Amino acid sequence: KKGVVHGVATVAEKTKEQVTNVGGAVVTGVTAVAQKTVEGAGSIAAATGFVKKDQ
Amino acid sequence: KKGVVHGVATVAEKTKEQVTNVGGAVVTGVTAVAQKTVEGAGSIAAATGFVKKDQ
Amino acid sequence: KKGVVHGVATVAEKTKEQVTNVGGAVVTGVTAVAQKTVEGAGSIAAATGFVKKDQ
Amino acid sequence: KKGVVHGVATVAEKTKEQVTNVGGAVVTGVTAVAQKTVEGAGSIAAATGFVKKDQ
Amino acid sequence: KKGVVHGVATVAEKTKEQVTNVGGAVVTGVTAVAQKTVEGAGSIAAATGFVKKDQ
Amino acid sequence: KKGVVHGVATVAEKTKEQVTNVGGAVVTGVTAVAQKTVEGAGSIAAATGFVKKDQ
Amino acid sequence: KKGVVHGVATVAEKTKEQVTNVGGAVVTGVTAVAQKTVEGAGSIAAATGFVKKDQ
Amino acid sequence: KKGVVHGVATVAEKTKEQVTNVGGAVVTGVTAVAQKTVEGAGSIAAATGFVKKDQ
Amino acid sequence: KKGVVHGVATVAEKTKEQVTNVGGAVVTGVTAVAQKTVEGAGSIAAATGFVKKDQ
Amino acid sequence: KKGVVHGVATVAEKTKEQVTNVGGAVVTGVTAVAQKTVEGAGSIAAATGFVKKDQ
Ligand SMILES: CNc1ccc(C#C/C=C/c2nc3ccc(O)cc3s2)cn1
Ligand SMILES: CNc1ccc(C#C/C=C/c2nc3ccc(O)cc3s2)cn1
Ligand SMILES: CNc1ccc(C#C/C=C/c2nc3ccc(O)cc3s2)cn1
Ligand SMILES: CNc1ccc(C#C/C=C/c2nc3ccc(O)cc3s2)cn1
Ligand SMILES: CNc1ccc(C#C/C=C/c2nc3ccc(O)cc3s2)cn1
Ligand SMILES: CNc1ccc(C#C/C=C/c2nc3ccc(O)cc3s2)cn1
Ligand SMILES: CNc1ccc(C#C/C=C/c2nc3ccc(O)cc3s2)cn1
Ligand SMILES: CNc1ccc(C#C/C=C/c2nc3ccc(O)cc3s2)cn1
Ligand SMILES: CNc1ccc(C#C/C=C/c2nc3ccc(O)cc3s2)cn1
Ligand SMILES: CNc1ccc(C#C/C=C/c2nc3ccc(O)cc3s2)cn1
Ligand SMILES: CNc1ccc(C#C/C=C/c2nc3ccc(O)cc3s2)cn1
Ligand SMILES: CNc1ccc(C#C/C=C/c2nc3ccc(O)cc3s2)cn1
Ligand SMILES: CNc1ccc(C#C/C=C/c2nc3ccc(O)cc3s2)cn1
Ligand SMILES: CNc1ccc(C#C/C=C/c2nc3ccc(O)cc3s2)cn1
Ligand SMILES: CNc1ccc(C#C/C=C/c2nc3ccc(O)cc3s2)cn1
Ligand SMILES: CNc1ccc(C#C/C=C/c2nc3ccc(O)cc3s2)cn1
Ligand SMILES: CNc1ccc(C#C/C=C/c2nc3ccc(O)cc3s2)cn1
Ligand SMILES: CNc1ccc(C#C/C=C/c2nc3ccc(O)cc3s2)cn1
Ligand SMILES: CNc1ccc(C#C/C=C/c2nc3ccc(O)cc3s2)cn1
Ligand SMILES: CNc1ccc(C#C/C=C/c2nc3ccc(O)cc3s2)cn1
Repeated sequence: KKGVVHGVATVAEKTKEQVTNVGGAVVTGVTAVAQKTVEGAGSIAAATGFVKKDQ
Repeated sequence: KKGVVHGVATVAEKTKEQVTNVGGAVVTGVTAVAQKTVEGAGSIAAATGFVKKDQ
Repeated sequence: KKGVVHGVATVAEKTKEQVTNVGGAVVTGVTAVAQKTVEGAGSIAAATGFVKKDQ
Repeated sequence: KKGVVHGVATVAEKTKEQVTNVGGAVVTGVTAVAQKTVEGAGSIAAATGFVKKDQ
Repeated sequence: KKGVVHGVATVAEKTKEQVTNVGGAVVTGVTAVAQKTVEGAGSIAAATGFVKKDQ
Repeated sequence: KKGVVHGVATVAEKTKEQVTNVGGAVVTGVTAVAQKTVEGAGSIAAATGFVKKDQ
Repeated sequence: KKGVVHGVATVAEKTKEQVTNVGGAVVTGVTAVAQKTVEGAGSIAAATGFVKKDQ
Repeated sequence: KKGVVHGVATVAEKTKEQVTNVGGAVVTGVTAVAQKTVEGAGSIAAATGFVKKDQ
Repeated sequence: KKGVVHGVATVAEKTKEQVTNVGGAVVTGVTAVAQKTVEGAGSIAAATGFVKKDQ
Repeated sequence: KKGVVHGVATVAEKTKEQVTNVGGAVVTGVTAVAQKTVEGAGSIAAATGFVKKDQ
């Protein structure tokens, strides 16, 4: 076989899960957050996949 | 087989799940948030997939 | 087989779920948010798939 | 088989769900939000798929 | 076989999970956060995959 | 002060919410159920406050 | 002060929430159920407060 | 002060929450269930407060 | 002070939370269940407070 | 002071939390369950407070 990509690719066979991202956010997984009190200014309480590039 | 992509591709066979994103947000997964009190200015309480690029 | 894409494609066979996004938001998954009090100015309380690019 | 796309495509066979988006928003999934009080100026309380590009 | 990529690629066969990211965040895994009180200004309470590049 | 009750009482001051029940059902709280398919014979799908005393 | 009860009482001061139950069910709290498919005969899918005393 | 109870009482001062139960079920707390597929005959999927006394 | 109870009592002062139960179930706490697939006959998947006295 | 109980009592002062139980189940605490697949016949997957007295 032959393949040429510029990116971003994701090429496969017999594949149970696939995610391609440029951005941005993708949530595909099981996630449970239980929480009782959030205070403070300002605290990232429960972050799973996170990116902060403030300018 | 032969394939040429510019991106972003996601090419496969026999594949249970697929996500392609440029952006942007995609939520495809099970997610449960239970929460009782959020305060503060300003706190990211429960973030799963998150991207902040303020300018 | 043969395939040429410019992107963004999502090409497959025998595939249970598919999402293609450029944007933008796509919500296809099970999601439960239970919440009791949100305060503060301004706090992202419960974000699942999120993108903030304010200029 | 043969396929040439400019994007955004989503090509498949035997496929239970499909979403193609350029925009924009698509909501196809089960979603339950229960909520008791939202305050503050201005806090994104419960966001599932979200994109904010204010200029 | 032959392959030439510019990156970022992810090329495979017989592959159970795949993630390609440029960004950005991708959450595909099981995650449980249980939490009782978050205070302080400002403390990253529970971060799993995290990136902070404030300027 | 003095108080004598036989029950069921609920005596208070400065009190935001009150429920007294003998029975019977009382629903006073925020509740959101989103649901896509219920089958089976016979399965309690989503029960919040529930009591079954069949004889 | 003086108090004599037979039960069930609930006596208080300065009290934000109160529930008295003999029965029976009382739902006063925030509750979110999101659900996609329930099958089987017969499975209690999502039960929060539950009591089964079949005879 | 003086108090004589037969039960079940709940006597207090300056008290934020109160529950008295004989039964029966009382749900006063924040609860989020997100769920994607329930099968089997018969499986208690997600039970929070639960009592089964079948005879 | 003086107190005589038969039970079940719960007597206090300056008390943030109170639960009295004979039964029966009481759910007053924050709870998040996220779940993707339940099978089998019959498996208690996610039980928090649970009592099974089948005869 | 003087106190005589038959049980079950719970007598206190200046007390943040109280639970009295005869039964039965009481859930007052923060709890997060995230789960991806449950199989088998029949396996207690995730049990927090649990009692099984089948006869
Ligand atoms: C009797 N039970 C009680 C009594 C008090 C409390 C409480 C509280 C939180 C207080 C906070 N103050 C600030 C001030 C500045 C800031 O940036 C963040 C915070 S959070 C809970 N239970
Ligand atoms: C002022 N600040 C900024 C911020 C971001 C940028 C940018 C950019 C370009 C992003 C691209 N992504 C892809 C993905 C796939 C593909 O095939 C081609 C491209 S080009 C410029 N200035
Ligand atoms: C008797 N039970 C009670 C009594 C009080 C409370 C409470 C509270 C929260 C107070 C806050 N103050 C500020 C001030 C500034 C700011 O930026 C954020 C916050 S949050 C809960 N239960
Ligand atoms: C002022 N700030 C900004 C911010 C963003 C940008 C930008 C951009 C371009 C994004 C593109 N995405 C794709 C995706 C697929 C494809 O085949 C071609 C392209 S080109 C410029 N200035
Ligand atoms: C007796 N039970 C009670 C009594 C009081 C309360 C409460 C409260 C919240 C107070 C807040 N103050 C500010 C001030 C500034 C700001 O930016 C945000 C906030 S939130 C709850 N239960
Ligand atoms: C709706 N408008 C707004 C306004 C502001 C925001 C925000 C934010 C996040 C601020 C953070 N600061 C710190 C400092 C130190 C550290 O280690 C981690 C962090 S995260 C979101 N939306
Ligand atoms: C109209 N219908 C269709 C049908 C098929 C297609 C397609 C395609 C792309 C196939 C590729 N295969 C490989 C293999 C290896 C590699 O490194 C890169 C690539 S890209 C589009 N439209
Ligand atoms: C002032 N700020 C901004 C912000 C965004 C932009 C932009 C843009 C272009 C987006 C494109 N998306 C696609 C997707 C598929 C495709 O085949 C071609 C294209 S071109 C410019 N200025
Ligand atoms: C001032 N700000 C902005 C904001 C957005 C834009 C833009 C744009 C173009 C979007 C396109 N989408 C598609 C999708 C499919 C396709 O085949 C061709 C195209 S071109 C410009 N200025
Ligand atoms: C009687 N039970 C109680 C009594 C008090 C409390 C409490 C508390 C938290 C206080 C905080 N103060 C600050 C001040 C500045 C800051 O940046 C962060 C924080 S968090 C809990 N239980
Ligand atoms: C055949 N099966 C059953 C089932 C239930 C019963 C029963 C009963 C009695 C329940 C009572 N509750 C209260 C509550 C308060 C009070 O002051 C007095 C009473 S007496 C009998 N047979
Ligand atoms: C109508 N209003 C009221 C007012 C008060 C009451 C009451 C009461 C019970 C108080 C007790 N104190 C103690 C102290 C020590 C000990 O070992 C056992 C006990 S029992 C009922 N109804
Ligand atoms: C055949 N099976 C069953 C099942 C249940 C029963 C029973 C019973 C009695 C329950 C009572 N609860 C209270 C609560 C408060 C109070 O002051 C007095 C009473 S008496 C009998 N047979
Ligand atoms: C192509 N996508 C598909 C195809 C099939 C299905 C499905 C299904 C469920 C089948 C069941 N059979 C039984 C039999 C007996 C019983 O007691 C309970 C059940 S539930 C979902 N998506
Ligand atoms: C609507 N009707 C019905 C009918 C049946 C049921 C039931 C049930 C539970 C059965 C269990 N068996 C086992 C065996 C072994 C073990 O370790 C744990 C458990 S839990 C509920 N509702
Ligand atoms: C056939 N099986 C069963 C099952 C249960 C029973 C029973 C019973 C009695 C329960 C009581 N609870 C309270 C609570 C408070 C109080 O002050 C007095 C009482 S008496 C009998 N037979
Ligand atoms: C192609 N995607 C697919 C294909 C098939 C399925 C499925 C399924 C479930 C099958 C079950 N069979 C039984 C039989 C007896 C019983 O008591 C319970 C169950 S549950 C999901 N996705
Ligand atoms: C056939 N199987 C069974 C099963 C259970 C029983 C039983 C019983 C009695 C339970 C009681 N609880 C309390 C709690 C407080 C109090 O002040 C008095 C009592 S008496 C009998 N037979
Ligand atoms: C291609 N993707 C697929 C294919 C198949 C499946 C599946 C499945 C579950 C099968 C079960 N069979 C039984 C039989 C008896 C019983 O008591 C419980 C169960 S659960 C998921 N994804
Ligand atoms: C291609 N991806 C796949 C393929 C297959 C599966 C699977 C599975 C589970 C099979 C089970 N069989 C039994 C039989 C009896 C019993 O009591 C419990 C169970 S659970 C997941 N992913």
